[PDB]
Amino acid sequence: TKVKYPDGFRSWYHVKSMVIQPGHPLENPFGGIHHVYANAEAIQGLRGGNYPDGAVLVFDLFDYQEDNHALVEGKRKLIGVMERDAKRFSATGGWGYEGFGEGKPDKRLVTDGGQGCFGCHAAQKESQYVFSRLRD
Amino acid sequence: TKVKYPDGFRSWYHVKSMVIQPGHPLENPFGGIHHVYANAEAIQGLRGGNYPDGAVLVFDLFDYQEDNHALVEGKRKLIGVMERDAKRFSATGGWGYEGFGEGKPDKRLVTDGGQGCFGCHAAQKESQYVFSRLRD
Ligand code: HEC
Ligand code: HEC
Ligand SMILES: [Zn+2]
Ligand SMILES: [Zn+2]
Repeated sequence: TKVKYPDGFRSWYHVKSMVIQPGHPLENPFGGIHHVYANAEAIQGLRGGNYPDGAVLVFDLFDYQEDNHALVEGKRKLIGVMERDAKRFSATGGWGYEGFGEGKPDKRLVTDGGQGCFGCHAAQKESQYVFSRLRD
Repeated sequence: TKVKYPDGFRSWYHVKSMVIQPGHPLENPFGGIHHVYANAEAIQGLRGGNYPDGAVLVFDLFDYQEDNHALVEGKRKLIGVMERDAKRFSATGGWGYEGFGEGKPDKRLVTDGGQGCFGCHAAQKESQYVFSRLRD
């Protein structure tokens, strides 16, 4: 019961983006420009429906470079993945959590069954462990 | 001929993003966090093919707020649109250029037939006048 690498995630629905800069509490390890993506099943859940099993959310994290009052996307640091399965991932609230170093399928990062990821996302119990909100 | 409003662009392919902060040359009016989206026809040109008629690129521009060293997306300021049609938009190199204030269909920003946008995009004549490049 590993989380699947979310192949083709780059062509999913772009939910939102955020920049975390030096100084911010999450600078380590979430510093950079991040983009959130969702497959069709996650949109149902994001829209106010419930999350079908098979819903995947992706946090895509880039380093950035300062270029004359512009922040420009550099190298991918990692992707974080949440994969909905109420039964398979019941231990961390129905979502499996995984990280892939630099987005690579072979650089699995999570060593504790997702407990560490889950400890922070649990703050969002009432929105089903998802921080991002859909926007227009 | 008017550039058509690109309905549904938000569910298109996310090409890339960039932040333009106060002091950048493009600050006025392109300051903020922007995301580039491309329809299926535009992806063909991005991938090295010719841009077919009906290709559409969108520049989606948000204001942002700086909050404890995070940049957080606020309100949409505008979208910029490029619509491909070699015949109808030959005057501006085969792309029609339009701005929609706040992303609303009824707030057209361009008043000079697109020559102002074309004047700068012509620098990238070699790339069919598109600055953005597909990244992974
Ligand atoms: C707090 C200390 C966190 C830890 C540890 C982890 N995550 Fe997280 N995550 C956090 C915030 C504040 C957000 C919202 C970001 C935004 O732009 O709003 C997120 C987001 C995600 C997402 C996108 C879906 C969502 O919940 O908004 C995914 C797919 C995600 N996170 C996965 C993830 C994994 C796999 C983690 C451990 C390796 C992990 N997160 C840790 C806060 C925190
Ligand atoms: C230089 C002074 C510019 C003027 C005037 C206009 N644009 Fe532009 N545009 C510019 C750059 C450097 C970029 C790339 C930004 C990035 O993230 O790399 C853009 C981008 C676009 C896009 C996205 C597709 C692409 O070419 O990368 C669109 C749809 C776009 N611009 C439209 C547009 C319109 C409608 C303009 C006049 C209202 C316009 N642009 C002006 C540089 C400049
Ligand atoms: Zn900083
Ligand atoms: Zn300066």
